[PDB]
Amino acid sequence: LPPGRLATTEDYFAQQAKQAVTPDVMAQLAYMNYIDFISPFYSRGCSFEAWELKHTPQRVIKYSIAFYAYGLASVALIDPKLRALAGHDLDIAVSKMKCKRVWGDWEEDGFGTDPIEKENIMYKGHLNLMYGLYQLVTGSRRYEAEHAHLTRIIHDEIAANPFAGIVCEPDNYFVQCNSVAYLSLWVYDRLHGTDYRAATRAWLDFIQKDLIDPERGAFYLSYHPESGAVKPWISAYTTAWTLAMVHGMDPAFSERYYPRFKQTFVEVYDEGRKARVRETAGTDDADGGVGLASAFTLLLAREMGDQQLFDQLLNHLEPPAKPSIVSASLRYEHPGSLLFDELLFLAKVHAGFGALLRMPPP
Amino acid sequence: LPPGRLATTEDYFAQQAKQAVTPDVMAQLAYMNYIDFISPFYSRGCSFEAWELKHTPQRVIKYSIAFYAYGLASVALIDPKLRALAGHDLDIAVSKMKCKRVWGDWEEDGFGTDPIEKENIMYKGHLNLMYGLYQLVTGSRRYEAEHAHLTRIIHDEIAANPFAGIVCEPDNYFVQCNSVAYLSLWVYDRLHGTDYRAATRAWLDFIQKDLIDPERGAFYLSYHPESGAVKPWISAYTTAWTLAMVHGMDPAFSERYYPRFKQTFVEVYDEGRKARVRETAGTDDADGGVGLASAFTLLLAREMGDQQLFDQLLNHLEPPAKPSIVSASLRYEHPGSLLFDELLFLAKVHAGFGALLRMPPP
Amino acid sequence: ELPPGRLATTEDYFAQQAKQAVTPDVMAQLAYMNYIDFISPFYSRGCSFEAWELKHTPQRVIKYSIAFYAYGLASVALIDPKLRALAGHDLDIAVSKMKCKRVWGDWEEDGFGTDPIEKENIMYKGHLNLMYGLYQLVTGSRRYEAEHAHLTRIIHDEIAANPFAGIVCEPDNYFVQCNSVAYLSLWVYDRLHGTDYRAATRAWLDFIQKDLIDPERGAFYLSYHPESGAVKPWISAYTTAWTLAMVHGMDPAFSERYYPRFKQTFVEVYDEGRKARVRETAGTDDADGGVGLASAFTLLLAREMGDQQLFDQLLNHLEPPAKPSIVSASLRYEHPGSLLFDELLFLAKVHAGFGALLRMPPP
Amino acid sequence: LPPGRLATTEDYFAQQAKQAVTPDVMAQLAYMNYIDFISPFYSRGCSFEAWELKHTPQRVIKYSIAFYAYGLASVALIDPKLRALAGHDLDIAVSKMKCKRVWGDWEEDGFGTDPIEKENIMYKGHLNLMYGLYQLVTGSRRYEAEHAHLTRIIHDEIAANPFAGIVCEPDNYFVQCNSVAYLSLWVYDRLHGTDYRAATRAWLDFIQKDLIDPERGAFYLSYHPESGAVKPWISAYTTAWTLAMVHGMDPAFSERYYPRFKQTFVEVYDEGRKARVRETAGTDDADGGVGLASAFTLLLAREMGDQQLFDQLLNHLEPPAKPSIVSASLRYEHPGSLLFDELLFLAKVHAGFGALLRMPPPA
Amino acid sequence: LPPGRLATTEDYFAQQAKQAVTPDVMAQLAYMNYIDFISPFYSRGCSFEAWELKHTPQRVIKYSIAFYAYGLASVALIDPKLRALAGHDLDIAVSKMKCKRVWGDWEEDGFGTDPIEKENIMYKGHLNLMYGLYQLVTGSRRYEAEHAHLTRIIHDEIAANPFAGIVCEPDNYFVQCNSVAYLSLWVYDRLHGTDYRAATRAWLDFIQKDLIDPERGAFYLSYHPESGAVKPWISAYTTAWTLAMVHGMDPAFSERYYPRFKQTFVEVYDEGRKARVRETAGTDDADGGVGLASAFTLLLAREMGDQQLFDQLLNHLEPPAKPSIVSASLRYEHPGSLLFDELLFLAKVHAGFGALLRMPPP
Ligand SMILES: [Cl-]
Ligand SMILES: [Cl-]
Ligand SMILES: [Cl-]
Ligand SMILES: [Cl-]
Ligand SMILES: [Cl-]
Ligand SMILES: [Cl-]
Ligand SMILES: [K+]
Ligand SMILES: [K+]
Ligand SMILES: [K+]
Ligand SMILES: [K+]
Repeated sequence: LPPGRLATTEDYFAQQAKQAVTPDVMAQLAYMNYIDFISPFYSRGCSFEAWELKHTPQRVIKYSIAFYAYGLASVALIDPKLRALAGHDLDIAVSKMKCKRVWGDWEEDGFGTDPIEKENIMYKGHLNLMYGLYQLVTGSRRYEAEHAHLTRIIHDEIAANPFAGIVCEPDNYFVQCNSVAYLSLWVYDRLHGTDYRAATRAWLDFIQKDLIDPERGAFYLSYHPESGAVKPWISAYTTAWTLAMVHGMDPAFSERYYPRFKQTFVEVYDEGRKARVRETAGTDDADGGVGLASAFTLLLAREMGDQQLFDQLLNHLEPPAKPSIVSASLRYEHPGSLLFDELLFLAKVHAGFGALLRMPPP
Repeated sequence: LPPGRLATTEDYFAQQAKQAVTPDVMAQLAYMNYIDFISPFYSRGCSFEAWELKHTPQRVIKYSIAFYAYGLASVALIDPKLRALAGHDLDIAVSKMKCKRVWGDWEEDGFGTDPIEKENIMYKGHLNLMYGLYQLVTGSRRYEAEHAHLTRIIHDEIAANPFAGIVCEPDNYFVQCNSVAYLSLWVYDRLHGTDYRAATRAWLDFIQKDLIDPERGAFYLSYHPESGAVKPWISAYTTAWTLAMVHGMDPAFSERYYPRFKQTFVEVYDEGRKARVRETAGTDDADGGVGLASAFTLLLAREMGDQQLFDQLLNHLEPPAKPSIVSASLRYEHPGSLLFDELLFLAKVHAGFGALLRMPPP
Repeated sequence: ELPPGRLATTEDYFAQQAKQAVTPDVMAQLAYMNYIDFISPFYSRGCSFEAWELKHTPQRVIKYSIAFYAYGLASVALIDPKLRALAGHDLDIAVSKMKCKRVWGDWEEDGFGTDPIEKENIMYKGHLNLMYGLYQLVTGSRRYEAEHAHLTRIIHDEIAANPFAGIVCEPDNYFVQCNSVAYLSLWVYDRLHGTDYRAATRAWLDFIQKDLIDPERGAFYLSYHPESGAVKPWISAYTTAWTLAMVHGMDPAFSERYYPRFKQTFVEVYDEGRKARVRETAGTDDADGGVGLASAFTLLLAREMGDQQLFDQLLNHLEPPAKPSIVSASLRYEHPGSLLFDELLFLAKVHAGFGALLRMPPP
Repeated sequence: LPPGRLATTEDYFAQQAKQAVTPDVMAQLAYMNYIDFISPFYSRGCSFEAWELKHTPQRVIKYSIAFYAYGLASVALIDPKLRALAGHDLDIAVSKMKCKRVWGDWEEDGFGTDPIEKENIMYKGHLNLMYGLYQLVTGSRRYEAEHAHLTRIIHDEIAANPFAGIVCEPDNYFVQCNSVAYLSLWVYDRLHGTDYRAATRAWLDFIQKDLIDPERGAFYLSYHPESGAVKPWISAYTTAWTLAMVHGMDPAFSERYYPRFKQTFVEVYDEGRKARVRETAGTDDADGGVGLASAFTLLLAREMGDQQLFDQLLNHLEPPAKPSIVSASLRYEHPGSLLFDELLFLAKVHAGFGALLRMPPPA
Repeated sequence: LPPGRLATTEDYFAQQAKQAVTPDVMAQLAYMNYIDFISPFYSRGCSFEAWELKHTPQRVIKYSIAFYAYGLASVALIDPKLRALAGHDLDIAVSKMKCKRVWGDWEEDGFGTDPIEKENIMYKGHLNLMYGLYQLVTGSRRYEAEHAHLTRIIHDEIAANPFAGIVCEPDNYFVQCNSVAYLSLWVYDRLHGTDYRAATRAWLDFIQKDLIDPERGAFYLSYHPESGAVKPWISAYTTAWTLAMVHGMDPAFSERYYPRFKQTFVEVYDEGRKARVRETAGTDDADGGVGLASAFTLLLAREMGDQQLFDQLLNHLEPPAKPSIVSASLRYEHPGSLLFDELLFLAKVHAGFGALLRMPPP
């Protein structure tokens, strides 16, 4: 047990086998659920005090809710005794996800008054996946009508575009946001025996043709269909996220690029005990850009079963954040980045997006 | 004596026998009533400067008023010469309780424009108990029509639910919020010879199934009837509050669990002189969560006639709060928690909820 | 002899009316009130309150601040005939500002209604009514005559229709000091018009001497609450000082009776007789608790009762720590000790007695 | 050349004879005109960044613009090569003067939504005078209709009032504000051959009646028609401003009171090297009240051709304000008062209000 | 390589031959493009977080956007592999340029609700050049309709005025703002084969006879048609900007005045290694007024092929601003003026306004 760590990497990877979350993961669930009014998963309502206290920028809240929801789905898998709870939290996640505080930047930016009609795939992709994960966990048909509507919007929009996928802001295409949307199609198919996921092959072909540097195993920052532009910089956090979720749809894809990605962005240090991730090429700096390179790589390492890298990244990320457990509840005194406890939570419990996809009934 | 205590425990428990409140209680009543414009009970108006000066969060104001009200009800029982004053203050309590500042979080959260028509038992439970306590204290029929209306709302909603009781926010069930509502049914019955309280039996049975840990004498945090989830943490403040209220309706219920509760949560320290209460299991930390576990156990100790625990808790709670009496009015320089002077006032004077329920007329 | 931080002697203040001249520091207070464009409190009839913002007056207190200036001004007019025109001008501005929504708006914000004079709210409309009258008394102007008569009718009818003697402030809140202002306003109206609205005063003085006063301690209780019959069980010095002072203008024997009991209950002489402090309530040693105005209003009461020794003692307590200075012939205080500080010190230095204001010569 | 001074007094008084402004006056025109967006005369639009930067209070902006305008009118008279610039700036001045940022205090105070209809001579007096000076300087008829409209309003209001002149705020009469309005009438007559200025004799008679203290040669602060009150304090800045403008209409008037004014208010110090001005009587403090006594006396000294007092006042005002010229543009590090660079500019170029009236016609 | 410099002047002037931008220019494009939400060219929405982080005053945003855009047009000409990206960024520039946050000052100042209808050539001149440069780079007709509408407005307004050109604020005439407008006509003619540029000769004759001091090679500050007033100060930033753009339309004109301009305003110092520019005559102070003399003279030196002055100016401007490259992205610790990174960016890549006019079709 490394100094400033709460549990061993072995303990995290063993949770499914044990059918029990680690104590610190339980304490994170306590943070998420325990205290009236200010815990993030206290209420269905449009109250965002937990995110206010964390100083989460408005635009980041949707992702915060999304990654919490994904971690919750894995908890449901790990411990049957917490599955009812995880499902309750997922219900709340979907409710909050639909509040105007969360999706409102779309309207404020001038893009329209409806966040799902088109193009907000950074938002509606996550929402569609959450609809799905909720139903897999709980078997409830509470959101089935909305799930169907949103899934058709997504499929149709994919089908109509000359490129494979959907944009975020108009004329902005992000490979990582698309992989949420496609993953959500796989989940809808599992629930209903449909074949929306058929679109995935063209998408995987497309992103491999111009959006990736195959040699370095890294995706370019973004693509912009009307100009044809592919932004010249490769992005680690973008690649880590995308490979993690693609791994749940096409494992050979991610297994192909994963060791090249590591070669390109990952800096092991401190005699092998720790690792840092560079955000782009031509630099020595770790976690530039949005600062999420190391955290998303922590999730990718978990998805790929790479326990050594996971242990290395966590040894870098968690200790300076200064974790403590007070009254059986987890706090970080110095969160190192945006989405910090969210991504650390997700990575600690992540069962694989492939496993989430094929979740047992009840 | 101890140091920073204002009166002995024997003195607080003797108030009803002596038909006189202690001087620190009178000094608390002065804080509540004395200074123009800024004392809590200055006018029926929708002005909350007293609460602004205390930095009371908006969501907590409804509870502050309610617990002031319950304490004033006992004051009425203790000293006949103060019963008119207590009744006046209860009249102001009810009026302020109905101000949008107090219940407006229900509408801001997106739950509805009307705070009593469905759910929201956290608010309308207290309001209905207050309607009844005002009438018991004063004999006045000023709110009788509103009282009948809300009592029937609560009665109908109980009858209509598959689970025993009523939710607060949609799909959030709390045992302590329900105990207020049921107790309000008993008060209505006492005033009108009705039998709304018959529903209590089913409620007491229900909360003793999945909502309690019978051996530890501790309730779980909450229940969520849509998903069936019971949140896996036991909660001291929740249990102390619930047992205190239930003791006025089914004393054997509370008498049965009270010693186990103490075993579970209460830490005696300083060679028997003091006591502090853990909020949940699996920690050594006292007063986590909302931080009210000791303050509510103080009220419970009073309700159960446990003078030893009362004394121990007050020695923990009151001295670090640095009480002073300036111009015959009580102030605490460092309130240790939310609802601090409200809960200490209430505990000091509390005659027992059964006694309040059987209050003789004016 | 002039105490160490004082601006003028007590003898000088009590002599002003005799010499027909305000003291220099009273004149400098009037400069503060009138001199500097835009920010002086009596600069214009407009609904600007920058003077009060610069003083950090809380909103609910502005009406009282305006009212107590007005009462001081009425005495300046009685003291110095050359300043009577000025005094009347400031009273004109006081009435105008009194009617601005910034001043009475708390009534609507507390949910009590959109019209501040229609019913109740005697804490506001009592003062307004007295000010209407003092204005016409001082100036002879009939500018506010129509609304003066209208409000006097409101107050008269409200008193007639209430089971208890008087009128509430907030609904179900009855305050003896606020009522004293309203009744006095009826005396002023009668002085102006020869009428007999003041006839209700007898029943009121009988009422408040029942459950509202502790006759032995010469002190009023905090408040009365008619729907429950409650009388708050604390006696209040500022309440009593203010009430006795204004009642002395209508029934001087009432205040003669309770004044020495009041002093025994509340007043603490200290510093070898040189100073005095006023305790706000019973059962405490602490001075000026509660609203913090006990000493300030007793200062007014001492003036009204001609008690120069007590006046001198309180002013020695109140004025020096506040550090008065005169800059460019205008008075400032560096550390005002309480709300309404320069208002009440001004009023007490010029106060001619409410009875004498009633007998003010015509023009 | 004293330290902290930019040019000699001789240099300022010689500008007109030499047909050129001094270099510091040019540097001041640069501050006024040079920098995109933030210079005060950059744009005709309703932008007030320059005044925000100087922390000009909203109520004072109208006087700032106006005093700039009066100085620009003298620049036109001093230097024919700057007359086009001067006129362009005066165009902008009139245009900004009409923005709601500038006159809106009239509506906020609750005095009405139209700032020229009645009263408010503090605002529309300067506006009318500016309309006039703009047209004297440029010959442009851009504002003729508005100018004629306002001039009739002002004329009809004077004709209708019992007192000679027009109030500012309701029931507030100020002589200095009236002096601008009357001067604006002289300018209108000079442009149009009319005789609106005929009302000046009645006005000069009236202000000499109860508004002035003959011995001290000083006006009282203000007059209030309703109560008849005349505020009992004399004001230096009020007198300086008024005597300067009246000197343009009736020089014997200002000549009669000027030496009296100086004995009352002006303190020469530093062995005759400096002077400063007291704001009211019975104080030794200089520049109390609004703090403009010295700055306006500087203008008065110029108007009266009193080079010695001008030099003394400027030695008092300019050095501690730390003038520097950076990139050919004037800045003061520590302006000692409101309207500081406006009033120093105006005093440094002022050709006399009488000379402004007799301006040679436009091409 | 001088101390504090990122690249040699040789390197900047060689970019077009190498068909590659220097690494620091690429790091500037990263600042403009890389980080989600906060980079200035992230999306075409009406969000200006980038400029809020820079504390760009509102009135200055439009020139920021315009000078970025001109910079991007030269990137497109320099590096074919970056032309698609340059096109995408220009699309975003035009989009944000039309946002009310950018032109709104026109309405707030009381000048009207329509920012292009009449006057305001300071805004719509830049907009019109940007329309054309966008279409030159991309070939897209996305804005062609509004380009034609605005070009006609400018054309009709020039034809209707007694003086040659168009005012900014009513009655305010600026030679630099007019120069942008005339250049925009040349760009429109290149795209459509029209002859709008014919009005240029009358403009050049007029500004040369009336608004320039031929001896000093310097334009006066501004002209005011109604009063006939010409502000009596000459302005370096005004002149540097105007000669730079005129050089794209009439190279002989600017060549005539350029050596005189430098004589008047440019101070060489530090043994010929640095230079700084006085904003006006009769002073020794450099960069007074708007503080842009040196930065615009840097652009002008680039336009005129003057590598010596370019190097001297850049040695003055860049080192005290303390450039650094973090995570392959350029940041200045201490920008010495408004529009700082925009104008250094533009000067470093600027291929000449004449070269832009002759841009190959893609
Ligand atoms: Cl946390
Ligand atoms: Cl105690
Ligand atoms: Cl308290
Ligand atoms: Cl004061
Ligand atoms: Cl300045
Ligand atoms: Cl930068
Ligand atoms: K609760
Ligand atoms: K009161
Ligand atoms: K004035
Ligand atoms: K410009």
